[PDB]
Amino acid sequence: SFINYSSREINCKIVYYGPGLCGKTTNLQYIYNKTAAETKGKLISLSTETDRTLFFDFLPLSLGEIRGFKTRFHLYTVPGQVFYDASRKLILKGVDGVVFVADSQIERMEANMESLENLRINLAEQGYDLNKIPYVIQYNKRDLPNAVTVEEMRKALNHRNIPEYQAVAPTGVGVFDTLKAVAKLVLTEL
Ligand SMILES: Nc1nc2c(ncn2[C@@H]2O[C@H](COP(=O)(O)OP(=O)(O)OP(O)(O)=S)[C@@H](O)[C@H]2O)c(=O)[nH]1
Ligand SMILES: [Mg+2]
Repeated sequence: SFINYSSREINCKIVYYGPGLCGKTTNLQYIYNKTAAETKGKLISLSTETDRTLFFDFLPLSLGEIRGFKTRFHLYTVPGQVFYDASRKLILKGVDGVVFVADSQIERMEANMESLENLRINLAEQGYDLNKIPYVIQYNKRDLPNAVTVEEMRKALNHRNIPEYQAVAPTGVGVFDTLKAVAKLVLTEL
Protein backbone atom coordinates (compact mmCIF):
# COMPACT_ATOMS: atom_id res chain seq x y z
CA SER A 1 0.00 0.00 0.00
CA PHE A 2 1.05 3.64 0.49
CA ILE A 3 -0.17 5.97 3.24
CA ASN A 4 0.45 9.74 3.13
CA TYR A 5 -0.15 11.12 6.62
CA SER A 6 1.04 14.62 5.72
CA SER A 7 -1.14 14.58 2.58
CA ARG A 8 -3.96 12.53 4.19
CA GLU A 9 -4.36 10.09 1.30
CA ILE A 10 -4.27 6.30 0.88
CA ASN A 11 -3.12 4.53 -2.28
CA CYS A 12 -3.82 0.89 -3.12
CA LYS A 13 -3.01 -1.28 -6.13
CA ILE A 14 -5.49 -3.78 -7.58
CA VAL A 15 -4.54 -6.11 -10.43
CA TYR A 16 -6.98 -7.90 -12.75
CA TYR A 17 -5.31 -11.21 -13.65
CA GLY A 18 -6.62 -13.72 -16.18
CA PRO A 19 -6.03 -15.60 -19.43
CA GLY A 20 -6.44 -14.05 -22.87
CA LEU A 21 -9.78 -12.52 -23.87
CA CYS A 22 -11.20 -13.21 -20.40
CA GLY A 23 -12.48 -9.66 -19.86
CA LYS A 24 -10.02 -7.65 -17.70
CA THR A 25 -9.87 -4.62 -20.00
CA THR A 26 -13.64 -4.94 -20.43
CA ASN A 27 -14.13 -4.72 -16.65
CA LEU A 28 -11.97 -1.60 -16.56
CA GLN A 29 -13.62 0.04 -19.58
CA TYR A 30 -17.08 -0.45 -18.12
CA ILE A 31 -15.89 0.88 -14.76
CA TYR A 32 -14.42 3.99 -16.41
CA ASN A 33 -17.57 4.52 -18.48
CA LYS A 34 -19.95 4.73 -15.51
CA THR A 35 -17.71 6.67 -13.08
CA ALA A 36 -18.31 10.39 -12.57
CA ALA A 37 -15.69 12.42 -14.42
CA GLU A 38 -14.88 14.05 -11.05
CA THR A 39 -13.72 10.94 -9.13
CA LYS A 40 -11.86 9.17 -11.96
CA GLY A 41 -8.63 9.70 -13.86
CA LYS A 42 -7.92 8.94 -17.49
CA LEU A 43 -8.06 5.28 -18.53
CA ILE A 44 -4.67 4.30 -19.97
CA SER A 45 -4.62 1.18 -22.15
CA LEU A 46 -1.24 0.04 -23.49
CA SER A 47 -2.87 -2.08 -26.22
CA THR A 48 -1.77 -3.47 -29.58
CA GLU A 49 -3.22 -2.90 -33.05
CA THR A 50 -5.56 -5.88 -32.44
CA ASP A 51 -7.07 -4.37 -29.22
CA ARG A 52 -5.34 -6.91 -26.94
CA THR A 53 -3.62 -5.53 -23.84
CA LEU A 54 0.10 -5.15 -24.62
CA PHE A 55 1.56 -4.10 -21.25
CA PHE A 56 -1.27 -3.07 -18.94
CA ASP A 57 -4.44 -1.04 -18.51
CA PHE A 58 -4.28 1.56 -15.72
CA LEU A 59 -7.24 3.39 -14.16
CA PRO A 60 -7.16 5.55 -11.01
CA LEU A 61 -10.21 6.15 -8.85
CA SER A 62 -10.14 9.08 -6.42
CA LEU A 63 -12.93 7.31 -4.56
CA GLY A 64 -14.63 8.90 -1.55
CA GLU A 65 -12.89 9.34 1.81
CA ILE A 66 -12.07 6.79 4.53
CA ARG A 67 -11.85 8.08 8.10
CA GLY A 68 -10.97 11.46 6.60
CA PHE A 69 -8.25 10.08 4.32
CA LYS A 70 -8.40 10.72 0.57
CA THR A 71 -8.26 7.10 -0.66
CA ARG A 72 -7.15 6.40 -4.24
CA PHE A 73 -7.56 2.99 -5.89
CA HIS A 74 -5.21 2.12 -8.77
CA LEU A 75 -6.77 -0.48 -11.09
CA TYR A 76 -4.44 -2.47 -13.33
CA THR A 77 -5.01 -5.20 -15.89
CA VAL A 78 -2.19 -7.41 -17.20
CA PRO A 79 -1.57 -8.52 -20.83
CA GLY A 80 -2.97 -11.96 -19.99
CA GLN A 81 -1.98 -13.76 -23.20
CA VAL A 82 0.80 -16.24 -22.54
CA PHE A 83 3.73 -14.89 -24.54
CA TYR A 84 3.56 -11.56 -22.56
CA ASP A 85 4.41 -13.24 -19.23
CA ALA A 86 7.64 -11.22 -19.09
CA SER A 87 5.57 -8.04 -18.87
CA ARG A 88 2.63 -9.56 -16.98
CA LYS A 89 4.77 -10.46 -13.97
CA LEU A 90 5.89 -6.81 -13.73
CA ILE A 91 2.38 -5.51 -12.99
CA LEU A 92 2.40 -7.16 -9.53
CA LYS A 93 5.07 -4.68 -8.32
CA GLY A 94 3.38 -3.46 -5.15
CA VAL A 95 0.11 -5.28 -5.66
CA ASP A 96 -2.29 -5.00 -2.73
CA GLY A 97 -5.29 -6.86 -4.14
CA VAL A 98 -6.03 -9.24 -7.00
CA VAL A 99 -9.12 -9.98 -9.10
CA PHE A 100 -9.07 -13.19 -11.10
CA VAL A 101 -11.25 -12.84 -14.22
CA ALA A 102 -12.07 -16.41 -15.26
CA ASP A 103 -13.56 -17.00 -18.71
CA SER A 104 -16.69 -19.11 -18.23
CA GLN A 105 -16.45 -20.55 -21.75
CA ILE A 106 -15.83 -24.28 -21.66
CA GLU A 107 -13.06 -24.13 -24.28
CA ARG A 108 -11.03 -21.86 -21.98
CA MET A 109 -11.34 -23.66 -18.64
CA GLU A 110 -7.86 -25.10 -19.21
CA ALA A 111 -6.42 -21.66 -19.98
CA ASN A 112 -8.18 -20.42 -16.84
CA MET A 113 -6.34 -23.08 -14.82
CA GLU A 114 -3.01 -22.25 -16.45
CA SER A 115 -3.52 -18.52 -15.84
CA LEU A 116 -4.40 -18.97 -12.17
CA GLU A 117 -1.28 -21.12 -11.80
CA ASN A 118 0.88 -18.52 -13.55
CA LEU A 119 -0.66 -16.04 -11.09
CA ARG A 120 0.42 -18.04 -8.04
CA ILE A 121 3.89 -18.56 -9.53
CA ASN A 122 4.36 -14.85 -10.27
CA LEU A 123 3.15 -13.71 -6.86
CA ALA A 124 5.47 -16.16 -5.08
CA GLU A 125 8.38 -15.02 -7.25
CA GLN A 126 7.39 -11.49 -6.24
CA GLY A 127 7.41 -12.51 -2.57
CA TYR A 128 3.65 -12.91 -2.11
CA ASP A 129 1.45 -15.89 -1.19
CA LEU A 130 -1.76 -16.08 -3.22
CA ASN A 131 -3.70 -17.42 -0.22
CA LYS A 132 -2.27 -14.59 1.91
CA ILE A 133 -3.07 -11.77 -0.55
CA PRO A 134 -6.57 -10.19 -0.61
CA TYR A 135 -8.04 -11.58 -3.78
CA VAL A 136 -11.41 -12.15 -5.46
CA ILE A 137 -12.45 -14.24 -8.45
CA GLN A 138 -14.89 -13.36 -11.23
CA TYR A 139 -16.68 -15.77 -13.58
CA ASN A 140 -16.99 -13.64 -16.69
CA LYS A 141 -19.13 -14.40 -19.74
CA ARG A 142 -22.20 -15.73 -17.88
CA ASP A 143 -24.28 -14.79 -20.93
CA LEU A 144 -23.02 -17.54 -23.24
CA PRO A 145 -25.26 -20.52 -24.08
CA ASN A 146 -22.86 -23.24 -22.86
CA ALA A 147 -21.04 -21.25 -20.18
CA VAL A 148 -19.69 -23.69 -17.58
CA THR A 149 -21.91 -23.97 -14.52
CA VAL A 150 -20.94 -21.86 -11.52
CA GLU A 151 -20.52 -24.91 -9.27
CA GLU A 152 -18.38 -26.92 -11.69
CA MET A 153 -16.31 -23.78 -12.31
CA ARG A 154 -15.72 -23.23 -8.59
CA LYS A 155 -14.64 -26.87 -8.18
CA ALA A 156 -11.87 -26.20 -10.70
CA LEU A 157 -10.83 -22.69 -9.63
CA ASN A 158 -12.06 -21.96 -6.07
CA HIS A 159 -11.07 -24.73 -3.66
CA ARG A 160 -10.52 -22.26 -0.80
CA ASN A 161 -13.85 -20.36 -1.07
CA ILE A 162 -12.75 -16.80 -1.82
CA PRO A 163 -15.54 -14.39 -2.85
CA GLU A 164 -16.80 -15.21 -6.33
CA TYR A 165 -18.91 -12.98 -8.56
CA GLN A 166 -20.58 -13.87 -11.84
CA ALA A 167 -20.44 -11.08 -14.37
CA VAL A 168 -21.15 -10.12 -17.96
CA ALA A 169 -18.33 -7.60 -18.43
CA PRO A 170 -19.54 -5.58 -21.45
CA THR A 171 -22.94 -5.04 -19.83
CA GLY A 172 -21.30 -4.31 -16.48
CA VAL A 173 -23.18 -6.93 -14.45
CA GLY A 174 -21.01 -8.10 -11.56
CA VAL A 175 -18.26 -5.61 -12.46
CA PHE A 176 -18.71 -2.93 -9.80
CA ASP A 177 -19.76 -5.50 -7.20
CA THR A 178 -16.48 -7.32 -7.88
CA LEU A 179 -14.56 -4.07 -7.46
CA LYS A 180 -16.40 -3.35 -4.21
CA ALA A 181 -15.56 -6.79 -2.81
CA VAL A 182 -11.88 -6.46 -3.66
CA ALA A 183 -11.77 -2.95 -2.18
CA LYS A 184 -13.49 -3.92 1.07
CA LEU A 185 -10.95 -6.72 1.44
CA VAL A 186 -7.94 -4.52 0.57
CA LEU A 187 -8.91 -2.04 3.30
CA THR A 188 -6.75 -3.73 5.95
CA GLU A 189 -7.11 -2.65 9.57
CA LEU A 190 -5.00 -5.69 10.55
N1 LIG B 1 -19.63 -13.43 -24.49
C1 LIG B 1 -18.96 -12.57 -23.73
N2 LIG B 1 -17.88 -11.91 -24.26
C2 LIG B 1 -17.19 -11.03 -23.49
C3 LIG B 1 -17.56 -10.79 -22.17
N3 LIG B 1 -16.70 -9.88 -21.66
C4 LIG B 1 -15.79 -9.54 -22.61
N4 LIG B 1 -16.09 -10.26 -23.75
C5 LIG B 1 -15.40 -10.21 -25.04
O1 LIG B 1 -14.20 -10.96 -25.04
C6 LIG B 1 -13.17 -10.26 -25.72
C7 LIG B 1 -11.95 -10.10 -24.82
O2 LIG B 1 -12.13 -8.93 -24.06
P1 LIG B 1 -10.89 -8.13 -23.42
O3 LIG B 1 -11.40 -7.00 -22.61
O4 LIG B 1 -9.90 -7.64 -24.43
O5 LIG B 1 -10.29 -9.25 -22.42
P2 LIG B 1 -8.83 -9.07 -21.76
O6 LIG B 1 -8.73 -9.87 -20.51
O7 LIG B 1 -8.50 -7.65 -21.51
O8 LIG B 1 -7.88 -9.70 -22.90
P3 LIG B 1 -6.29 -9.64 -22.71
O9 LIG B 1 -5.88 -8.24 -22.19
O10 LIG B 1 -5.86 -10.72 -21.69
S1 LIG B 1 -5.53 -9.96 -24.21
C8 LIG B 1 -13.73 -8.90 -26.08
O11 LIG B 1 -14.01 -8.88 -27.46
C9 LIG B 1 -15.01 -8.78 -25.30
O12 LIG B 1 -16.03 -8.18 -26.05
C10 LIG B 1 -18.65 -11.46 -21.64
O13 LIG B 1 -19.00 -11.26 -20.47
N5 LIG B 1 -19.35 -12.35 -22.42
MG1 LIG C 1 -7.15 -6.73 -22.51
